[PDB]
Amino acid sequence: PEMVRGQVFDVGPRYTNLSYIGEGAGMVCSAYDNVNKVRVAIKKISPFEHQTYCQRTLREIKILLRFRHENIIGINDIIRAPTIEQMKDVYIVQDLMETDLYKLLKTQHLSNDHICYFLYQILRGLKYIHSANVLHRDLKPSNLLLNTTCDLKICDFGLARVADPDHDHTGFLTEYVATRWYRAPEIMLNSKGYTKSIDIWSVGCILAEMLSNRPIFPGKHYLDQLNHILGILGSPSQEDLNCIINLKARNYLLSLPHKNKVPWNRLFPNADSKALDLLDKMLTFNPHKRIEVEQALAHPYLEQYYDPSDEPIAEAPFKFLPKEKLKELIFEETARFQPG
Repeated sequence: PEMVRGQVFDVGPRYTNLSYIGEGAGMVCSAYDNVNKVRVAIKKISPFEHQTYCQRTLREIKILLRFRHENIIGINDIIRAPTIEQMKDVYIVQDLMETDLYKLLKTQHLSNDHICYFLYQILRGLKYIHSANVLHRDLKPSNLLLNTTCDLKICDFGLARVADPDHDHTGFLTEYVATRWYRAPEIMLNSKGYTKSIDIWSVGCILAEMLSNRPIFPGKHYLDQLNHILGILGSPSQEDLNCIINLKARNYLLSLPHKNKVPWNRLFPNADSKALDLLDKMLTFNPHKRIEVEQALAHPYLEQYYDPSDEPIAEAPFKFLPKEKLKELIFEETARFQPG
């Protein structure tokens, strides 16, 4: 059994020369693949004690194995014990990606051509995810992986769900799991984050962050996230308020001092005007009025890239429980990788 930091990282004999990386979810390391002759990334997952983490591990593995797209991280291999009883960890092998958009934005100015290109690839991947009736629900720069030629792949489907717009309504101040700064305004008001518009918001936030290297709405707590949003978009219109039937959420918005829109061209003076037109459409307060992924692809900003015949959709969309049974399902889901 190979060791890294005095812990089992048991992956051989296909994957040799381990270098440590981090502590993502369990721990992460790189390694040399001996069948394909490329180095790879390997995540150790240990979820069998908790039914919640079984559900998340199973959801991510099921989704990633269903999906096949250039702009979504694939699972190359899964390593685990030959029996349920001996299975204590799972190792997920993926393409080694030299960096991510979070890291890149910490030290690199992005040219307008890079921003355009990254945005295109994000939306191309998202078109596919949405076409499978899946919501990612945690899009943010650290979940966008990049290699040295700037190919981009969406990762981390741990919070992803099958779309469920008929059951999206909730009361005011409902607790939310996904990363605060990329949460759409409606999450804090009346939304469980079960519609596609939740992801387009996050993409809008990422576009803004790409332009300035700084998060656009860095809220310090749950309702501060909404005050950051309204300080730029301005107070919602009566029409957009009329769409919020929940009284607590409506009265909260009514209680706030009036705030006027900050023009995008003042926040981002060096930005391409077409980039700002698209940004405005993704960062729209009203989720029903917010641009759809396909409309965003078709926007003049992306005209150099847009090619719907080369923007594939999912062949097999996702149409629609104790940890003991989920361990069996994870074991089952990962069976295809066993020597055979």
